Amino acid sequence: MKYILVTGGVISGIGKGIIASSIGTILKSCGLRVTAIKIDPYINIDAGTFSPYEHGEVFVLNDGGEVDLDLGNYERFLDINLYKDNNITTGKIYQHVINKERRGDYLGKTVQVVPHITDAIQEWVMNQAKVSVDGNKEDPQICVIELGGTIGDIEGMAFVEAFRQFQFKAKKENFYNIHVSLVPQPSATGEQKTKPTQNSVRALRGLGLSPDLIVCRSSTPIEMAVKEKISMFCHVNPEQVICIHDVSSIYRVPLLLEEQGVVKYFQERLGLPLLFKWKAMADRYERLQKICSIALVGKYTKLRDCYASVFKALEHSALAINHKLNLMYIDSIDLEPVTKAEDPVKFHEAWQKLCLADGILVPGGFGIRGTLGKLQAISWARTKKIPFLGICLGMQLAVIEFARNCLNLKDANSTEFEPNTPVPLVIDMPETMRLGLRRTVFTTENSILKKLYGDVPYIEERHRHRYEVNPNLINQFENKDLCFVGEDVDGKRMEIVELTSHPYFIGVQFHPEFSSRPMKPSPPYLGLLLAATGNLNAHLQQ
Amino acid sequence: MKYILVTGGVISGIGKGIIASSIGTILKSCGLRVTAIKIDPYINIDAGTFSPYEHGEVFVLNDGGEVDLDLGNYERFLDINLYKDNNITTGKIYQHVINKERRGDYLGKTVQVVPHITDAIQEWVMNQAKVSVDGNKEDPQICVIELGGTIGDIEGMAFVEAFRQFQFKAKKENFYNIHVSLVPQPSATGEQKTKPTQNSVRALRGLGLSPDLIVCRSSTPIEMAVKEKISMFCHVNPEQVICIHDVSSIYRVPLLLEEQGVVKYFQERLGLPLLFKWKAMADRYERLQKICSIALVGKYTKLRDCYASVFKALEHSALAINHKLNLMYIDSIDLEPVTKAEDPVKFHEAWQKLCLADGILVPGGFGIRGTLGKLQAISWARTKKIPFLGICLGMQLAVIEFARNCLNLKDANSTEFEPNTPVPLVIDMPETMRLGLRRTVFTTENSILKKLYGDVPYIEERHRHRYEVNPNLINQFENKDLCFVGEDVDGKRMEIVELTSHPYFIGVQFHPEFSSRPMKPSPPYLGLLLAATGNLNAHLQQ
Amino acid sequence: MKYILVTGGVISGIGKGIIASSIGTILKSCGLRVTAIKIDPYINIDAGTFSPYEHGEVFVLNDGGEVDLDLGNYERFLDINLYKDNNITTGKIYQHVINKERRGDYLGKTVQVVPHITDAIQEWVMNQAKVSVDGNKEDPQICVIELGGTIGDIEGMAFVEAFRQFQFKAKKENFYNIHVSLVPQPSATGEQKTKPTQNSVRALRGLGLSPDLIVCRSSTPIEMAVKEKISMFCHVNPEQVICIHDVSSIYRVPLLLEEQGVVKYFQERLGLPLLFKWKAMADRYERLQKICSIALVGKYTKLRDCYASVFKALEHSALAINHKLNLMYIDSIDLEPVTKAEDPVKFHEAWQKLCLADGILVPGGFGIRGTLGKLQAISWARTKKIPFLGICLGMQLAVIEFARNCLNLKDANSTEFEPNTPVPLVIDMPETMRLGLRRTVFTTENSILKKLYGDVPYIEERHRHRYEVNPNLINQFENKDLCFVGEDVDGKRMEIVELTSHPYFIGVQFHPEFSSRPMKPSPPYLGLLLAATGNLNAHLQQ
Ligand SMILES: CCOc1cncc(-c2ccc(C(=O)NC3(c4csc(NS(=O)(=O)C5CC5)n4)CC3)nc2)n1
Ligand SMILES: CCOc1cncc(-c2ccc(C(=O)NC3(c4csc(NS(=O)(=O)C5CC5)n4)CC3)nc2)n1
Ligand SMILES: CCOc1cncc(-c2ccc(C(=O)NC3(c4csc(NS(=O)(=O)C5CC5)n4)CC3)nc2)n1
Ligand SMILES: O=c1ccn([C@@H]2O[C@H](COP(=O)(O)OP(=O)(O)OP(=O)(O)O)[C@@H](O)[C@H]2O)c(=O)[nH]1
Ligand SMILES: O=c1ccn([C@@H]2O[C@H](COP(=O)(O)OP(=O)(O)OP(=O)(O)O)[C@@H](O)[C@H]2O)c(=O)[nH]1
Ligand SMILES: O=c1ccn([C@@H]2O[C@H](COP(=O)(O)OP(=O)(O)OP(=O)(O)O)[C@@H](O)[C@H]2O)c(=O)[nH]1
Ligand SMILES: NC(=O)CC[C@H](N)C(=O)O
Ligand SMILES: NC(=O)CC[C@H](N)C(=O)O
Ligand SMILES: NC(=O)CC[C@H](N)C(=O)O
Ligand SMILES: [Mg+2]
Ligand SMILES: [Mg+2]
Ligand SMILES: [Mg+2]
Repeated sequence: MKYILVTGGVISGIGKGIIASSIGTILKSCGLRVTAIKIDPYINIDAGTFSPYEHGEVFVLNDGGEVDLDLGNYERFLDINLYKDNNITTGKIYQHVINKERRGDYLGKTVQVVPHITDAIQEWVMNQAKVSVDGNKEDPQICVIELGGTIGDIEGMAFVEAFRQFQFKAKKENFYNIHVSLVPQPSATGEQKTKPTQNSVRALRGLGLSPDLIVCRSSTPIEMAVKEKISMFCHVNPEQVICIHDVSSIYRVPLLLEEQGVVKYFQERLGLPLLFKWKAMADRYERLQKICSIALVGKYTKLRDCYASVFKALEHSALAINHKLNLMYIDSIDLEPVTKAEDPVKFHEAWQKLCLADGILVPGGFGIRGTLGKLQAISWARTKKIPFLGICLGMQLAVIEFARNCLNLKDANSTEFEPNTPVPLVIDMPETMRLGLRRTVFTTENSILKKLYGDVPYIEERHRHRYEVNPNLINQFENKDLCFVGEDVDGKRMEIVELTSHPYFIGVQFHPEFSSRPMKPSPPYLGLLLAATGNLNAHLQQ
Repeated sequence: MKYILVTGGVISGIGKGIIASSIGTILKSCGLRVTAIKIDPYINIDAGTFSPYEHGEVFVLNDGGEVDLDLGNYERFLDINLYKDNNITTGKIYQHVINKERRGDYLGKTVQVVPHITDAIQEWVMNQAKVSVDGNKEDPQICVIELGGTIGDIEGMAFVEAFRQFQFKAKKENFYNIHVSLVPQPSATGEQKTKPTQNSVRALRGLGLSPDLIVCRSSTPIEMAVKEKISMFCHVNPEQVICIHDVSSIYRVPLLLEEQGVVKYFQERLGLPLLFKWKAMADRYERLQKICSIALVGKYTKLRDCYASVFKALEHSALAINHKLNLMYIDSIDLEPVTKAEDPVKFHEAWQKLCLADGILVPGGFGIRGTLGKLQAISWARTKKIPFLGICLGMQLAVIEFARNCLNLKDANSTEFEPNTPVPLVIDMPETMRLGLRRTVFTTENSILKKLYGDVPYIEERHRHRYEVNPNLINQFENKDLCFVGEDVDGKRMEIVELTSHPYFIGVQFHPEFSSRPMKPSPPYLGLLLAATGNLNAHLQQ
Repeated sequence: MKYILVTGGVISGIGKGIIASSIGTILKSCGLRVTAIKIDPYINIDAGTFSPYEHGEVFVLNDGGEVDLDLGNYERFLDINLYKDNNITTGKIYQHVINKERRGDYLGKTVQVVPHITDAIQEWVMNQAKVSVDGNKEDPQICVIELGGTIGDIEGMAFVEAFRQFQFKAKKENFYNIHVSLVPQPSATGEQKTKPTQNSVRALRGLGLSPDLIVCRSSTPIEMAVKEKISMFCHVNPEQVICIHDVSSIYRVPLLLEEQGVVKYFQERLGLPLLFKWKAMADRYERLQKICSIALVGKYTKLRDCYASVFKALEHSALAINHKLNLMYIDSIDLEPVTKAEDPVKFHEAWQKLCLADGILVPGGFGIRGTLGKLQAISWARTKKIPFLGICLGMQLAVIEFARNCLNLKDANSTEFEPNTPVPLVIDMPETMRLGLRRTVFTTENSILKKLYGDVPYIEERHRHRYEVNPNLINQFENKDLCFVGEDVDGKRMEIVELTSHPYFIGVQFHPEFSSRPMKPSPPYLGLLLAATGNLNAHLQQ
């Protein structure tokens, strides 16, 4: 087996997960079966513990693993599906070792970081790297291990020590360390500052890992004198220092790695006998003259990364219909009349963006904060016939709203926002949380999503929800415009709903965005982009 | 006595010397006598060893100390004149300790970093901090010590260890540590990254210095959540975290420190019973509608810091005449006909900037590289009557050119560029280098500079030159337009020259820029700005 | 070329220089030309700056290099003669780099530890390792580099960083790191503590050097469980962990390294196609039934290392005559009547040891402290006919005393102790210090030392003295018992003196001990041991 460790210097946020994902897509293009492991050095067992504002979107796996958005980047760049244990954390490792200790598996010896935690990491990495994430029932050739955090993070040091040891088991033909670092430039008239990279590589070398590649992230291109200054002081050959400057689309980041000779490096070092899909997407993306203006009416909108998979699913869809996405990230609280009193300019800016909406997206979330502003946008979409996609909470809200405004059940709500709702239309219905892959069966042949999904009898999509439509109160909707077109395989759960009288007003109980890929846009997001540009009728006739 | 140590985190280039200088100007405005010490952890004994491209302009002191540009920042923000030993270096400290060892001053004991190097640093700091740089024959109250480099620089660690000890001699009412750090933001839609500051303060605390203040440098203002994230993880109170964002003029950086409560901090902690000069310069600077376009025809143009004092002297002058400076930094190599062949677009851009020149500045330098381009600009200035200031080399070239073009001595040059010049007009004339403060006597009452300097019989200016006008060959100029208006007190050295037939064409052998202050622009730079805007005649009548 | 770096862990004093010297003698026995370099990370330029109490005896080289006693260990274990620059120090390296900087040799670039100091170290090591110390005019095969101090010493870190780099120039077939560490055991009923060795190797690995061998120094043998505990936690194979316990003679330390497979390691790794001299000395040493009791009347007796070469020269001599040395180190201050008042028990113990003296040794030193006690012992030796060897100061005192007691010149002394001595018999006579190898010519054919030295016309011996016999005042001795048998080649300096009436009472102005080797005892020390056992007359007839 082969291992590429991707370590972070100075700051984590410089697209190290895009480097790791692009490294994987280069190896994929070279014909290798590639798997990926994320290490998050936090003590948290899973990302299901987090607010979206902490690390971005909580990405959901088929097995119901709630993981970091970098696992989503692996699944978007590589045609893989990951499992829970492809996310390593310090919490998972320490609990495993504690559980072993409490069983006496360590034979009455003093359990300590080296060896036992560092053994557990190597054990985990070896065993999980053999797992078929590629869908093909064959062990992969190469594992791209992203070591999250920075090489200054004290929690990460056990993993760096584990990899120092691992580098001597999996030899230098097997184990590669790529170090991703920031080269800041405070002003364009001063030197590009290599000192953070020098200091960061000195730290990494102090932990006993040698950079095979140093990836210098910068805004502008790195000057050749600055490249040589990195080479000398990091003690690495000029071929091993690569410049990843900012580029016009994500699709060029694999190409820039290719241009910088990373493909050559790995082809030489691994002995591998190109990225035309990436070049095709890239060159097409710059030439898109048309725009589709989508309103994302989100509550987590304060950091755009909170809806990363959602945005990427829209951009897959936008690219597939040859339009640029104008994603009007609206903070949903701004649409509420509370903000008309408190900040009237933000209110009228938000409502102006909602007027400019060719389509409206209401993504999922938990709680009532900003959730009346979601209802304001769904009401606007419903009445003014604007193309609508409601995800999870956005389905629940649409069902509640149709009950209020079209069935006159003004007392309808969720047993989330008001536990003692008079007609509890949305209710808590655990399985625990309905979490990971579930089969939704189509129960209406004339549904829009069925046809977008290829006229299939069922779909299997990723869920992350506790609340459901109350199955008695479906009787209110029975012969009215809002039709529950999709149900669970157990029947007693309504998983897709459509307005029969509207060109595109979809509620889905699942999260389609997690299943979206660059050349396979998730059909509910595709339908939104299609409807917003009038192409839906043409597409469905085609 | 009081001591403020200013330490650098992440990267040095974030204006830490402007923080140190602004800290001093705050204390100056509070009525304190302030001195300054620069520590440069390099093994170089002086900045006279450097190319300008290495650290910026080699600033020259009255005693002939060739020092870092930060000593120039101290002299510009504080009305002080510094001495050689206000620049500490590792070279100076280690040589001192070696010299002591070789005399047996360490009594046959094993000389080592702690104590002996760290004692030498504390010895030096205590003794030099008592020196009257303020011109007043009274020991200053406070010493601002800028620790150059970064807190990751291994050479700096002896000084941090020395200051750890010093903090226990000079107690916490005396000794303050300000830590200047970078908070980068890779994109405006991602978090402002405090992790470099966290890691940097953890390193500083590991070296046994506690931040009294953490100065967060950033482009944009720091968000309050980011400020609290710094406060928690750096283990410092919110009042001690200050945001220094980018601002519209240098004159606002003291004011922003004042606004962030740094003046309050030091007034409270030092027990001091405001920055109106700074506010006056700042608010006036933004309101300047007029522009003066100056061509800086400088061989070291590749980094603007190579002419920092020169640019600052022009900006002092520009502000004093209520004009904005359009400083057209021209690489003189681009004006040479070599570049007409090799890069014709750069040539015609450079010559277009030279056409747009309201005044022409030829700053000093060493070597023949770019000298023909300086001569091209001096020729242009001489013939087309464009206001000219030649500094040192620019005087030597003007004298050589007038000999070539006006006296027909086409064989004239320096014994620098051609040692065996047929008529050696500019010759090596050591005292070594004519270095630091020397008295130039005016020997022509009708000279422009005499009147700009206040109609004085002599001036004392800072020199840095080995070459002189050959005193025999002055006979060629004797009765012609180019008059040697200023000479040394020894007579045998020509130190200022003027074209009598030109509105402003000045050669000075000294560097006037080192003596320039914000409310006292150096008169040769003032005369250039005045001549370039026609105001010179009005000023000299006034 | 090949390089063995010998690095110190926990504490320096565990015989790391004996490991380095024994490593060299193993390679010597394998037929290699071996040179040695000592690095002392102190800022001191030479050991001539030190008191003997600081680091032990200041060993003197042929060129007049005053160096550490470890250079003496190299010269005793290897048949080499070293030069000044085989002692590297931080002082020497930093001064060299400063001198280069001041000449502009670093081309105006910022001089700093990495690269420039670490380059200077590698430069020095490469160039000095090519030097023929072996007397044969051929470059040696292997350089044993002892890195002095500990791997915790901050001054040493530049050398460890230099060797990290050097390990990548001189590859792993060329460059070996041996780490010498202490494994303490607080009581025999508790575990042998490997944690200092674990922590020390973790530090060394953090500096980027991997132990090829870990030498565990201990009192008792290392237990196999403790050896495995070192192996696991230091991350090294059991063959690379060696136990060097305490052994009955120095001659067994090469043999114990051989037994532990260090000879096998280097024979395998270097590809070399045994230590019988060492075994012969060792096995003979344990079987010596006879004892020779020598009084060493030395002012520096407080640390025995202050007379290391002297003690080793006596032990070479003792072994050569098949006697054990009872070296009665007497602090000469105890023989003085001052101590009869202040500490009468020490006085009578010292005088009892002087009564038990089969021979008396008065080693060299500087200053009047303990000189009266040396004179007391010389008086005792002179009158009671006890075999005497006076080295340098011991010659000067013997000449002064014979003048006082036998010529009645009671006013005689040195212009060291009393500058204004009435008859200045011992005077300052610089060449500075008469330092290193000088030719002493024999000028009396019937002298004892001439015959001990093989009946040679002259000898060349190592000197370290400023004072001489005043050549006029030789007229007092002219026809009396004290004959100046040896003079310098310049004649005007008396370098050996003998009492013609005494069986062995020798003053030598040089230090014979520095020239002494295990199978070539220095003849003045041999003559002392021979005279003290009556064998001198037999030897001189033989
Ligand atoms: C080392 C990184 O350095 C640099 C340097 N320069 C630029 C970027 C860069 C980073 C992120 C983005 C981005 O997020 N763009 C979007 C998108 C569409 S599809 C997708 N990702 S994806 O589906 O996982 C799979 C197909 C790729 N992202 C539109 C939203 N665009 C540019 N990154
Ligand atoms: C912690 C620093 O943070 C920030 C934040 N925002 C902005 C700046 C900033 C830094 C440098 C400059 C600058 O160099 N400006 C010029 C000038 C004129 S006078 C002088 N300096 S001076 O004479 O020493 C004495 C009077 C002050 N400089 C025009 C050339 N302008 C802005 N610095
Ligand atoms: C890694 C070291 O571990 C251990 C373990 N166990 C024991 C010792 C040990 C260390 C020093 C001594 C010592 O100094 N002994 C003496 C002597 C005679 S000759 C000479 N040295 S020598 O001439 O340089 C060359 C011929 C060798 N020394 C009598 C004075 N004896 C034993 N060292
Ligand atoms: O204020 C000062 C004083 C001294 N120095 C010293 O100058 C040398 C270079 O320090 P720099 O920070 O310029 O580092 P560099 O050129 O190696 O890396 P980048 O600029 O690309 O980030 C180091 O030895 C440092 O301590 C400064 O950087 N700044
Ligand atoms: O890729 C990953 C995985 C895990 N983590 C982990 O998340 C935690 C926060 O890591 P951050 O880099 O977000 O740090 P911070 O929020 O304290 O500081 P700034 O963003 O302002 O720079 C740390 O425990 C780290 O190891 C990541 O940062 N990124
Ligand atoms: O007082 C205590 C508590 C705990 N421990 C813990 O026990 C473990 C072993 O700590 P030891 O000091 O016994 O180390 P070791 O056995 O690896 O090495 P030596 O004894 O040969 O020197 C470590 O994890 C330490 O923190 C103690 O050593 N002592
Ligand atoms: N994923 C979501 O949008 C969650 C919706 C809702 N709070 C539930 O748990 O059903
Ligand atoms: N300061 C300068 O411009 C130097 C000018 C010239 N090279 C000299 O040495 O005189
Ligand atoms: N080496 C010695 O014993 C020194 C003796 C005496 N102090 C001198 O300087 O000559
Ligand atoms: Mg730099
Ligand atoms: Mg963060
Ligand atoms: Mg133990």
